[PDB]
Amino acid sequence: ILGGREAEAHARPYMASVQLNGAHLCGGVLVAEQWVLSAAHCLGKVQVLLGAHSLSQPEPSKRLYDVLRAVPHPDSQPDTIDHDLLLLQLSEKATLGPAVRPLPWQRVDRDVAPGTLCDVAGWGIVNHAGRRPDSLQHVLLPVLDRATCNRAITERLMCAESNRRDSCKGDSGGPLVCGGVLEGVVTRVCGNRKKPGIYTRVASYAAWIDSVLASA
Ligand SMILES: NCc1cccc(Nc2n[nH]c3ncnc(Nc4cccc(O)c4)c23)c1
Repeated sequence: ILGGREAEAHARPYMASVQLNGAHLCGGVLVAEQWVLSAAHCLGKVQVLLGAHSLSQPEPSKRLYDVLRAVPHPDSQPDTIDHDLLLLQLSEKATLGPAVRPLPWQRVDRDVAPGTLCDVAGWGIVNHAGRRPDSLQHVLLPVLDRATCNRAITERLMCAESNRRDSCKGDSGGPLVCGGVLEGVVTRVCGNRKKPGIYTRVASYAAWIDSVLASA
């Protein structure tokens, strides 16, 4: 996250670090006891760290989970920006507590009103030099209407302003949360107002997400 602040420890209990060979790779969001939503482009040994604030310091809620299954969206492809969702099934149901709690997601397929303030969090890089934070960062960003944002922004995507405050490398797959509801997933440039952050609209994929979770 560029232009943000250290988050209050465990105030976003849905927040997940998707890890590759023991290191933070991507953000993710806990959406059921056994399921984490992230970005297909993120995907070697894949695990998910729940209940974390700091990557390095002991916390009673920190737990690392193995991934039984990785389910990219059928239409996802390495070339395109479209359909960039990934569902990760954990090795077991996560232990829920004050610091680990699924986030409900939007299933009514309608845009977030432009100008709405949404919260984006992650352990992605905090400056253009690639400095990686130890602790979770966040920032509030206003939604940008699709017309202004537009060529490439389809009805399955949405934009948020990137004027100094922005998501960046390592924040991919993390949640865009508007009024306590998951609305987007972070999917490029950072901190440049001319290139808004692009986010996948979870409501466009409601049927696919239900269908995968319903295979329990
Ligand atoms: N702001 C939208 C957004 C969302 C998610 C990820 C991203 N960026 C990136 N995703 N992957 C990346 N691999 C390498 N570099 C990247 N950006 C970068 C790195 C150093 C300096 C700088 O100004 C920008 C990114 C950007």
